[PDB]
This record gives sequence, structure tokens and C-alpha cells, in this order.
Amino acid sequence: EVLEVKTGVDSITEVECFLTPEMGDPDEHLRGFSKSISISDTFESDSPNRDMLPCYSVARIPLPNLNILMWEAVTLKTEVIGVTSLMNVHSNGQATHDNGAGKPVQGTSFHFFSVGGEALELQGVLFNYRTKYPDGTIFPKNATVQSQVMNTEHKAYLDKNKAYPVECWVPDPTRNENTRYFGTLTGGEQVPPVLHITNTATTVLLDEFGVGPLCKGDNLYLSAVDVCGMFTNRSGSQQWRGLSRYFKVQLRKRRVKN
Amino acid sequence: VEVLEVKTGVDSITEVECFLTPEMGDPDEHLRGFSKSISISDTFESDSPNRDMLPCYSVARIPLPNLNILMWEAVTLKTEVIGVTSLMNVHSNGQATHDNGAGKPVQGTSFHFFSVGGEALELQGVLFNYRTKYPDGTIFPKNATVQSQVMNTEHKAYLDKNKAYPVECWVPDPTRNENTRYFGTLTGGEQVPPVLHITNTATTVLLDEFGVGPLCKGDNLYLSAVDVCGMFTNRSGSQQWRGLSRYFKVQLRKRRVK
Amino acid sequence: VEVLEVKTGVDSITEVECFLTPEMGDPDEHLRGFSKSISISDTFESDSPNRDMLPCYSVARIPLPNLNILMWEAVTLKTEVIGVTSLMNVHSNGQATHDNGAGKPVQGTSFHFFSVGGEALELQGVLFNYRTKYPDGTIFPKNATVQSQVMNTEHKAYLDKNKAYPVECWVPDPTRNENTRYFGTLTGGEQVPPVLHITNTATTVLLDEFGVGPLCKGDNLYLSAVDVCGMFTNRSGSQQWRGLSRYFKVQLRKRRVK
Amino acid sequence: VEVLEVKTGVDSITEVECFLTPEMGDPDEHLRGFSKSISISDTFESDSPNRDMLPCYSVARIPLPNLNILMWEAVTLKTEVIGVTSLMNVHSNGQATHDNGAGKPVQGTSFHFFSVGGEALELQGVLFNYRTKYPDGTIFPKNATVQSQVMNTEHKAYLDKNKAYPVECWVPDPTRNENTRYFGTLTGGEQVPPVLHITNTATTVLLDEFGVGPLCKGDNLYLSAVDVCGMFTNRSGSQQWRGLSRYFKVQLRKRRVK
Amino acid sequence: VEVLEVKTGVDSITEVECFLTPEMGDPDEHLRGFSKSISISDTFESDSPNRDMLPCYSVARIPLPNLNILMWEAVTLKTEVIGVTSLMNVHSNGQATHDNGAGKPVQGTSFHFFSVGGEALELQGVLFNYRTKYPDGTIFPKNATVQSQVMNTEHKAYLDKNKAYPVECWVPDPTRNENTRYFGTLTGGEQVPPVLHITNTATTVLLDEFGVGPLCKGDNLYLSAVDVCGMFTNRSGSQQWRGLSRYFKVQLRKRRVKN
Repeated sequence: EVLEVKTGVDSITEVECFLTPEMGDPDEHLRGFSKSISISDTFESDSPNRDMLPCYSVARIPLPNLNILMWEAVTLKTEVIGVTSLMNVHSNGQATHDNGAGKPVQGTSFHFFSVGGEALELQGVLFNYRTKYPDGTIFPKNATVQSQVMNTEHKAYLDKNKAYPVECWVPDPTRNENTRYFGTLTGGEQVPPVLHITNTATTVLLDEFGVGPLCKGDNLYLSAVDVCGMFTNRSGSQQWRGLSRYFKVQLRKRRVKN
Repeated sequence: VEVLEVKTGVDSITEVECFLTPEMGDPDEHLRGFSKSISISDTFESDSPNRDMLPCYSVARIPLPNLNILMWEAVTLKTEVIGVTSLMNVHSNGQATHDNGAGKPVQGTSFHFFSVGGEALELQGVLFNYRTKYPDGTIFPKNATVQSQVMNTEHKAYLDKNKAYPVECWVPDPTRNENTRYFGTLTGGEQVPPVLHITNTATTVLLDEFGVGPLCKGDNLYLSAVDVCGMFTNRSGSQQWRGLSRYFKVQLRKRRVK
Repeated sequence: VEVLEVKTGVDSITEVECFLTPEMGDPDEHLRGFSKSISISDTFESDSPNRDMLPCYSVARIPLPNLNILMWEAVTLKTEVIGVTSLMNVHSNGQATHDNGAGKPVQGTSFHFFSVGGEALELQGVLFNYRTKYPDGTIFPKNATVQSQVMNTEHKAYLDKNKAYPVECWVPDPTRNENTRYFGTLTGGEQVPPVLHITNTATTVLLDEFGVGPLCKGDNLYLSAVDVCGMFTNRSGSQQWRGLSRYFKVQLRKRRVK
Repeated sequence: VEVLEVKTGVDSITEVECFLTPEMGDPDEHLRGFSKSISISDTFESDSPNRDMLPCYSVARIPLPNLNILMWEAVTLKTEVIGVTSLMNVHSNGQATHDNGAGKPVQGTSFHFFSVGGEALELQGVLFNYRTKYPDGTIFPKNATVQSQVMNTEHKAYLDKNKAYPVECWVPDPTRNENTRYFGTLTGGEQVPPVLHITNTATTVLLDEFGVGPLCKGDNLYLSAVDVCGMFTNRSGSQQWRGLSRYFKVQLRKRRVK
Repeated sequence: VEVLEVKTGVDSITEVECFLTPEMGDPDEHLRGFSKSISISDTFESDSPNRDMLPCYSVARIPLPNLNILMWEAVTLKTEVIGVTSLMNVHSNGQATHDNGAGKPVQGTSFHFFSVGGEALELQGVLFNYRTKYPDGTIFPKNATVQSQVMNTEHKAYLDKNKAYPVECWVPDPTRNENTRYFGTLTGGEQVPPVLHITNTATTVLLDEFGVGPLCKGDNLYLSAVDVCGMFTNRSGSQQWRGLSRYFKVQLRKRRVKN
């Protein structure tokens, strides 16, 4: 049972941070990029290396210690950080045509963020159930052909960074009562990125009963994916490029019973 | 039916939560969620698609708590496509974008559709080509004539069976469906990019202009869906439909009627 | 006419429900809903399209219950393109997207148009090329001059016959049509993808800024439509227009006038 | 200077209704609505476009009923491009999409613009290339310098003559035009599809934030437009601009001023 | 500062009107508004763009009528890109769309950005490739590391000099800029079509959720912009950035503040 909101100067706080992307980082110079994408000969032989698989980013942020009172997340400001970096079309890129500039980052993107009072809850779904996922990732276990559409065995929490591959996992809509999530997959082999920034846009996190995420143990959970597309180098090889995401969350003290 | 007052009290409401898996053709035991590779007839007259090359409408009849005159009234819907991120597998037997590039993602013609009603969805048959010979095990427009390519009012059916009603033959009958709410988008084009949004913050109200939602005949709720996301292109250039499951959560309340 | 009060009571309203079939040219007995393959003239002066290569406006005059004064007033419209899923037939004599690929779907230039009025839709002629020779059996701008390529006020007509008024020759006349509500979108481009939405939950209100809808002269309602969805490309590369039927449901009420 | 009350009574309102034809260059007696085929200079220094290759702004000065202090205040606008369906002529000396295909439609760069004011539209010159030699018979930015490629405040003009002001070197001057309302969209790209909407149900309000419309000096209303729809490609591959006429309906009321 | 009442009366309001020119690199005396043709490095480690190949942020600091505590408060903005129609010049040393066709227009990657603030726009550095050698005459993220490719909080700056801060290195810092309102859109893709709207009827309100707009420290208003419209392709296939100027009209009112 959720009771009244506490008022007074002491009763509000603000969390501000950036989540870095976890795209695979194939060497010591390539933070923010995946390994070049290679293609299996068959579905049966699909076995991507770890450094080729973008993962969900997650941060657990401690809040001022309370105590029952709980911090309630009320509003969010968020945007992708470094959108202009994608204007570097002069660095080992495959040219658009002879003498032209380098191709920009483009193609499949996934832009996702969530705010919750506990870890984001995940459901596994596989493009191909016979994919061998690599050591160091957490992926759907006991995959069957049903895993290609819905196998309810594949439940997890986003409770580790650099671990849950984006392609295996989505927010579980049957759970996440204490999280608000938002995402868009834009597919297509060379779809153009469209990235907006502004410090004037706010998302309200309150449900239809006027209640936002309530932070269990005085911890706020922030999650993101910002796969912007693929970068094409001069050989034609392509690799995922991600960007960091900014979060500002405003919270207020809420009394609750039981 | 004269519709009267809504019942109140803790026990006056119930909730249905459910996922509908796609029915894309499933051409072998490893390919749930996909169709058979598409092949093209040399003439309109010789068009004879095999069953496993034809996506069909998904449907579920959900029994509700027994009432009797009270009827369960569907008031709100939350819904979304499950597994959107699986379309980021561009390393599994796909045709490369170009020399050394990543695999092409699922793209091209999509149909995204869902409906909620208190009885089976009512269908009207329309055929691209009236001479198409539909296969055994499908339910299709019978006694087709050349008028069936635009409108033949003989072709009426109920979506009353799973893996049966091919998507390309049937649409919701706008002359009926008074006790169902339906929503769908066909986005065509040989390589249109998929755009799939997920969030747990969106709700659709199913009440009509008079404040009445679908009323469940025999305490049965009917959910229907199609989510053809596009086509996957394998290394040989062959293309097959790929579909994804759909989540439904519906809130219902008891309503007295005559 | 001075428009006075709306009549009330159970008898004061009526409903019109119907479908208008497309008139795309119907080049043979198997190709209802298609045009003849498009041929290209060598010069502007030699452009002489055959009748079966020219989509035309559809129109229906629906008689209403006899009233006499009182007039039937059109208040709301539900409308929908019927058979949108038929465009997923990419296996019937289409040109392949690439070697071993599925057939290309209908795509390219579309015109989607509908109007509701109390009299025939008023048309203004505008010609792409004033030297086009239009075929016997069609009604087209007469005495064309070079000014007909931009605006020649001699070209006035009424949409008063089916299978007759070519889409490419005529538009709604914005200088007239006070007693009609019309809505249209031309989406050009050689392969723009169709985007077709269906739902039974959308209504368009036909009342003007003074709260008055179309008033039906002689107790006749006029419905008009074009739904050229794009072009179908067959195995040879030849292209032909494909159209679909449009559903209409109009609510009308009795209105006194003087 | 000082705006006082609006007049009322049956006599206090008037309406202006007209169309502006496009001025695309009209390269011969058969090609009203089209420009000359577009050629490309070898260098910026040699850019010397023909008069008939340059589309121009259209303008109409419309005398209003004599008033005298009272002034006509323009309050609402309805506007529409006339002849949108003419772009469905893909059978008249067009370059085929591919072998045996239909002709390509008009597509590529478009500029759609309209304004309503109580005096001539005020213009600011901006040049793509300051060394362009603009031809005899056009009115263009004089004493051009390299700064004219970004902003040269010397280039001020009034849109006070037809077939004179090339579209490509003039825009509405945002530093002036207090007594005009203007609206325009440049949609660029080598083959972007045209999207043209028509309806007689849409009104634009011309009142500013103080509820004051353009005030017609000397009882003249000024209407201006450009509707370059894209380029038409003939069989040789050569391209020329295609424009259409624009309809205006403006409602005005008498306003007292001191 | 406590924000108190707005002052009223005929002299309590003022207006600022100006245009910011684009700073795209200006590679010779005839190419104001354009960058140098884009060249591509062989490897990430050899990326070394010349200054005239790098578009930069534009900024203007405008002095306001001297006050005095009262501060000018920015309330509304009208803005638009100036010269949108110039992009219809497809007849001047462009690569043809196809044989005998017209010249390709400006297209591909665009960044359209503007901000209004009562102090310099605050910037955060992010690099596509941390080994890029940025040229003399530009102000760029210093002591770059591989972390700079995603987030290195050392890269803080103020947009306080024109023709200096390269667009590709810098973005508005969302952790600061309390006294600025900023808006931008990056539209990527190798040949995305520009869509540019002009009108004198659109206004943006600069007030925050508490009804307070940017407060002008020292009676100065800061305006910033980028309008990289895309790339022009010349007959050889070489591509270069093309930018346009941006108009700003800002309405301000006098606001009393404490301490």
C-alpha cells in the first residue's frame, strides 16, 4: 500500500549519470565499437564471439539512506551523448563512391532505456535457437526451437554489465511492474540514424495511479542500449557503434505500509 | 442486448495476460517463426503456394471466470511485440549487404495486427489473384471469381482456428465486428525498414463512443494477432517471412445486460 | 439556404454502409483491379493511352429515405481500404527482388482519395501533357491548350459516372465543392512503399466550422474514391497499377432548411 | 500603428479566392509548367543558367473593396496545390524505371511555399554559388560577394513582379515581413518522393499572438507561392522541373486603426 | 539566486534579432559556407583532418541594455535557416544523378542545432576515434584516451570562440546548461534528403517548468548554432559539407532576483 508523499526541502533528491555502451570492445583502441561482424555458413554453425555482441548496460545507483519511506522516481530527462561524433566520415571509412566521403554509421539501431526500483526483468527470444552464445555472456539456457518465438523458461534479471546480449533479451512485459521501459528497434540494412537532443524534454514516470517506481533498498536501477548502427571500414567490414546515455531522475520520499 | 450498469467491488474485475505465437509456416523442426523460402509462379494461373510458405492469423480463445445476466467487458489493452532485438542477429547465414559486410537484417513487407473481442474476429476474403490455388489444411475463399480480386461478398469467415487462415486472403470485415476492436498496419515495399516500439507505459482503451467495450459471449475473450516483421534473406538470396509473438494484457469488468 | 434545427428522435437518423470497388482499367477477364501494363510514348505529342491503362475515379450515388423542408445531413464517416493483406502475395508472377528472392510487392506511386457530399464531386481538369490523346469511352478535358498543364478554367466537370473520369486528368475543384468534404494523398516516387492502416475505431467528423455537414440534394448521398495502391511488377518487368476497394459508413441526421 | 476594434455586421467581411500559376521557365510553347532541361556547368565560375531553366516565385496583388481609418485584416487561409493527380502520367516520354517498366514519376527536390500579406513579400538573397551569372530578364542579388553564399545583408528585395525572382537565390527575409505570414518546405534529395495532400477541410489562422492578421495597405492583398513538385525525367535521362498551380481562399474582416 | 517578480511597463521588454553565419571550414576565397573536400584516412591511427575540413559551432554574444538586482530573462525564440532555396542549385559543378541527369543536391548527414542562454553553452567532448589528430586552430578534447570514444568527463569546455570548436568533437553537456535551452537533431545516412521548414509563425517558449527563462549574466545573451545541411558532391565525386546561416529573434523581459 502506497500512502502520502513527504514534503519539505529534505524530501526530494536527484540522480544524474551517464551509462556507457557495451558494444564488445574488440581491442584496446575500440571502446564503443563491436568486432567486425562475420556470418556463419548455416544456422547450425552460428557461434558469435563475445566481442561481436553488444550487451545491455545497467547501473545501480545508491540513494540517500532512508529509515517505511521509499524513494519514488517521478521524472526523467535522457539523451544520447556524442551524437555529433557520427559526423567523422574521414577515418578509415568505405567511400560512398569514388572520391567521396566515408559512409557514416547507419543500418540497424536499438535505442532503449529504463528506470526502475529494482533490476529490469528480461525475457529471452532467439533469432536462431541453435546459436552458440560465447563464454562471458548470459544467454537463454536449454534453448529449443520454441525459443525462436516464446519459451517462458528464459527469464532473467539485468543485474550485470557487459553480459546480457542485446539480441537474446527483451524487457519481459509480463513483469516489470516497478520499472518504466521504452525502446525502439529500427532495422534495415542502411537506415539513417535520427538522434534528437534537448534539455527541455521530460518523461513522467508515474503510472495511471500517480505512482512512480519505488526504490527497493534505496537503489535506483538505470538501463540502456544505444546501438546507433554499423560503421563500415575501407575493406567493407562492418561493426556496431554505440553511444553513452545520460539520465537525470528526480525522486521524492513516499510513505508505504506492510 | 440492452447494456446496463457496471458492477463494482474487488471481485468485479479480472485480467487476462497472454502471449500469441506467430504462425509463419514452420517449414522444418528448426524453423519455428519462419516461413518456407518464397518461390514465384511463372503465371497467375499456376500460383499454388505450399502451406508452409503462408503466414496465417494467430488466435486464442481465453475462457473467463464463469458468470451465470452479467458479461465480462473488455476495457483496456496493453500489447507489444516480443523479441524485437532478435532482429539484430545479422551473423547467422544471411546474405551480406556487400563484400565483407554484415548480414542483411529482416526487412521488406510487414503486417502488424491485433484485435480484442468478445467473439471470433469476422473476416472478409480478398485475393491478390483469384486463381491462386490455396493448399490443403488452410481455410481460404471458396468459389473465387475475378470479382474476388476487389470485393466478393460471398467470402465471409470467422477467425476460429489457429494455423489455418492465411494472412494474404483475409482481412477484418468492416461491415461486421461490432463486438471487436481491431488495429492493423500493412507497410509494403521490397526492403522497407522495420520500426518496432516497446514500452510498458502505453494502454489502448477498448470502449466505444458510448462507453462500452467488447462483451464476452459465453465468458470467452478472443485475441487475434499477425506480426510479420519482414523477410530474412539467406546466403543464397532466398527469402522467408519472419514473425514474432505478441503480448496482450486485457482488463475486464462485469457489466449487467439484457 | 438558411440552415435551421436538427431533428431528434429515433427516426431522425439513418446510416449508409457500402463499398466502392476500384476501376483500374481491367484489361482482361482475369485482371479486375489491375490496369493494363504501362507503355511509354516516345514523345509528348504521341502520348495516346488506351482506356484499360487508365485508372478512373469511383463514384456511387446512394438514394436516401425520401423526406419531402428537411434534408439529410452527413455527420460522420468511417472508411477503410479493403484487402490490404492481399499485397503480401509476393509469389504470383512477380519480378524477383534479386536472384532467388521473393517477388517485389506493389509499390511506387499511390493515390488514396475519398469524399462524401450532398451532390456530385466537382472536378477541375489539369493535364500532365496537354497533347495526350485520351481514349474513347473516357470523359476528359476538352479543347486542351498548353495552359491546361497548369490551370485552364474551362475544364470543369461533375463526377457523375463510373469507369469514366481518369484519375490523371482530374482533381477535386477547390473553387467549388462547398457541399462535399474531400480528402486525398498522392504519394509519388518510383518505388515508395505503401503504408495502409486499418481499424474500426476511427471516425471522421464531416461538420464544417459552423457545425454543418453535407446536405443531400434530392435525398442522394455521393461517395467517391480512388485507391491506387501502387504498381505490380510482373516477371517481365512490365508494371501495372493495382487498386483496392474502399469501405464507407456514413451517419446522417435530418436537418430543417429554408 | 495602433490597432483598435474589429467591425461587425453582414458588411464587415469579404473573401478573396484565386489561383497562382507556377512559373517554372516555360522553355517552349508546349511546356508551360515545366523548366528547360537542367544542364550542369563545368565549374562554379562557369555557372550561367538560362532564364527558362530557373523557376521563379509567383505573386498576385489583389485589390480589395475600397475602405476610406479602416483596413482589411486577413484572418484565415485555405490553400491547395491544384492537379496533384497529373503526376500519375507515367506513360508520356518518361525514362523507364527498369527494362519494360513504367515511366519514372516526378520526384527529387521540391519547394512548396505560400504566403499571405498586406504588402509585398520581403526577400533576402542567398546564393549557393556567388559566381553564378543570373540571366537577363531575372531580378537577382547584385554586387554578389563570397559572403553572399551565407548572408549578405545588401541583398534585399520585394516580390513585386512575376516571372522575375528566381526561387534559388531568394528566400523570405525573416528580419522583416511583420505584415506577412509565410510558410515553406524545401525537401531535398536526388529522388525524394513527393507527398501531396489535398482536402477542403483544413484552415490556417493568420492572426498573430495578439490576434492581429496582416493589414492590407492601400486595400491590396498579396499572395505568393512556389510549388516546384520535383523533376520530370524524359527518356534520354535529362531532367526538368515540374510545378503546379496553388489555390488560395482568404477571409478578411474590417479592422479600425489609428 | 531567488527569482522574484517580472518588471512591467513600456521599458520592461526588449528584443534581440540577428543571424549566425555557418563555419564549415571555408577552404578558399570562393567557398564560404563549404568545407574542404572530405579525405579519408587509411587507418584510425592516421586520421588527421585539416582545419578547413571541419565544421565548427557558431556562437554570438549579444550585449543587452545595461541594467542596475534586475536581469534580462529570455522568454521566446523565433528561429530559422536562411537560404533554404539555394539548395535548388543543381546546375553548378555537381555529379549527375545518372547519365544526362541533373546535379545531385546537398544530401547526407546533417546537424541542425541551436541554443539560447544567459551564459556560454557548456560542452562535453566525445570522439568517434580517440587517435584522430585534430588540427592547430581548433579547440578539441585534450589528453584523449580510448574512454573518450564513449565518455571521458575530463572533456569539458565552453563554446566561447567562433570557428574553433569542431562539431564532431563536441556536444552540449547535459550535466550542466541549467541557464541555457538547447535543441538539436543529427540526421545520419549517406544520402538522407534534407527537410527544411521556414515560417515566421512559429515560436519556442524558453521558460522552464517553473516559468523561468535563461537569465542573462552581465547583460549578455548567448546564441549558438550549427546548420550542416549535408554534403555537396562535385563532378569528380568529391564531397564537402555545406552549411547555412540561422536567424534568431529573442524576446526578453526584466526579472528581479535576490543575491
